[PDB]
Amino acid sequence: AMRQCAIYGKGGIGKSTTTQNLVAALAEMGKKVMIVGCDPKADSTRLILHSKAQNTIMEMAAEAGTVEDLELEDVLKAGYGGVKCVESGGPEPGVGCAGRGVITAINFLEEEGAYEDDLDFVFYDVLGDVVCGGFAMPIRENKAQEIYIVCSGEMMAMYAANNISKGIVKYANSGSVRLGGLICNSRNTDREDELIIALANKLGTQMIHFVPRDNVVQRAEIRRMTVIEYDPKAKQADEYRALARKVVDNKLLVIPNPITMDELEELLMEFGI
Amino acid sequence: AMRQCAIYGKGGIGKSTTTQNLVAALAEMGKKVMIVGCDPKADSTRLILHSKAQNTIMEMAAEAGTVEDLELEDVLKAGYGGVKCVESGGPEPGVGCAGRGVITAINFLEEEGAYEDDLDFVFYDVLGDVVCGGFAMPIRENKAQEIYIVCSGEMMAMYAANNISKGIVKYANSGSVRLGGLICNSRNTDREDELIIALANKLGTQMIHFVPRDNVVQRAEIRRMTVIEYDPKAKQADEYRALARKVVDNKLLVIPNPITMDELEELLMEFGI
Ligand SMILES: Nc1ncnc2c1ncn2[C@@H]1O[C@H](COP(=O)(O)OP(=O)(O)O)[C@@H](O)[C@H]1O
Ligand SMILES: Nc1ncnc2c1ncn2[C@@H]1O[C@H](COP(=O)(O)OP(=O)(O)O)[C@@H](O)[C@H]1O
Ligand SMILES: [Mg+2]
Ligand SMILES: [Mg+2]
Repeated sequence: AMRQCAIYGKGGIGKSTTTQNLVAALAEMGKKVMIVGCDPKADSTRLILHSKAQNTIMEMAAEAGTVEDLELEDVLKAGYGGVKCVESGGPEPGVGCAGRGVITAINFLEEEGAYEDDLDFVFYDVLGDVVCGGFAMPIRENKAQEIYIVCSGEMMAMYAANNISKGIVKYANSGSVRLGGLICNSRNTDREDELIIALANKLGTQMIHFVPRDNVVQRAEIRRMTVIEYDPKAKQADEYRALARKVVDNKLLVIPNPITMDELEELLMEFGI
Repeated sequence: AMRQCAIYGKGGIGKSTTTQNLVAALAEMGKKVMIVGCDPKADSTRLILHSKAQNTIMEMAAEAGTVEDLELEDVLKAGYGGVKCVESGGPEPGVGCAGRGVITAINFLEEEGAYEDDLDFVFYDVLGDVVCGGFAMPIRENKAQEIYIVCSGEMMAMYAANNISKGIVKYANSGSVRLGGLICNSRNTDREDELIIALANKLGTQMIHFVPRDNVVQRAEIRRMTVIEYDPKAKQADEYRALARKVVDNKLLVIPNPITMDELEELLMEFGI
């Protein structure tokens, strides 16, 4: 068995930093993990690979001829803790549909046998500002059974969480895609933990972890590393280890209850944000 | 003559607050303005209308039958300073293409004669996290000659500015869409103004204004108002008046020079952000 898991959220909220650090903690635990980057920014694997980024399936298929000319062993790259890494890529701005590379990438990985019996987790790191095209494919096509949404007390971040939840509800008649939790990536504001707990309760899920704001993240990323690898003794490393443990142990996977904009504003007003 | 102008930027960066306050300052000056909301969040006109939001063209067309059953005089709504307001709307998450309502809305406004000779400015408030579908239409179809990008010292915000600039370059062989400036919406960090000035220079444009972070914005928006209307004596009101004056006077409209990710990282490292 392998758990297929997707991290969604608005741009800049912390998806890639949280995913790579969570996955490094899982690898440190002994888990076998693959990360699939599903964001056109295409830097979702750089901290595992010690790299600038990673060349994308779209780019390598263009140089090889067709995606069928690619070999899986040439595409997947392994970094810290044996974590396997791939990036979808996407068309240039103003060309096509920004999510089209996600569809190509996931289908290629499935056909070529990337989902080996020994994997324990797959994490898709998915752009969440719009829920359409290839960005909706992990939900629409039943690729990620467990959705975790990174958010913060920011109204735009909560709105994105609600919109992703609406997408999960829309496709709940087939497949098994469920909301697994909210991850609060702190903005260092008062009552932010209480706010995200309250939002999670309204949606029917949980806050699985509150990740503090900590400059050690910037120091590790300047060096192209997760905090887990950069400073295994850091307080923040223990935070990502706590998140990883709770993901491993989580059994709450729900069809969420999306809320109104009125309810979002009321949450913001209540907790004096 | 009327100047057609579009405000782009990543989600949550300040597009709608900046646009509505800029436009209120223009109206206070004596200009006739229309705002066209091109973001599925659909709250781009609420501060002009004193409202929760505004019902969208997509919603009103569905209740009327077809978009052709709608009358322009039923759709456009006027608020503070006579500013005219409309919202595109868009499909629900997981359905279709998130930008499809923008195409319907702009075509409807053009066919029904909304671009009256007496207008001085039209501002489109456009989602900028992806540059595709209806979100690319103002650029691809030559609807907004002057693009202003709201950004901040945040790396994701600068990346979005670069991606929008790539979209402008892609379509520069026809039409007349140009980059008019960057607007820095402050995160209250050191050297942020210098950073955005440097980014603008690399792209070939300018920082047209540095908007400070100021809690009066939240106090005005709780009351469904621009700062211009809520407290005309506020320091922040004068900031939006300065931005409006510089937009009126701006003559620099360029085909930008998009930069590499290496150059973005170097900018961030230089200014110690
Ligand atoms: N807990 C944290 N503490 C400090 N900085 C953080 C934290 N989480 C994210 N960041 C920083 O925030 C920025 C955006 O994070 P990233 O994971 O790239 O966002 P996304 O993938 O959602 O666009 C990065 O510079 C990252 O280093
Ligand atoms: N200069 C500012 N000072 C204080 N708060 C601001 C400022 N600009 C924007 N905000 C707040 O930031 C949040 C997001 O702004 P908004 O214009 O809705 O972003 P967007 O339209 O780009 O998604 C809102 O709560 C808004 O009140
Ligand atoms: Mg990312
Ligand atoms: Mg907005």
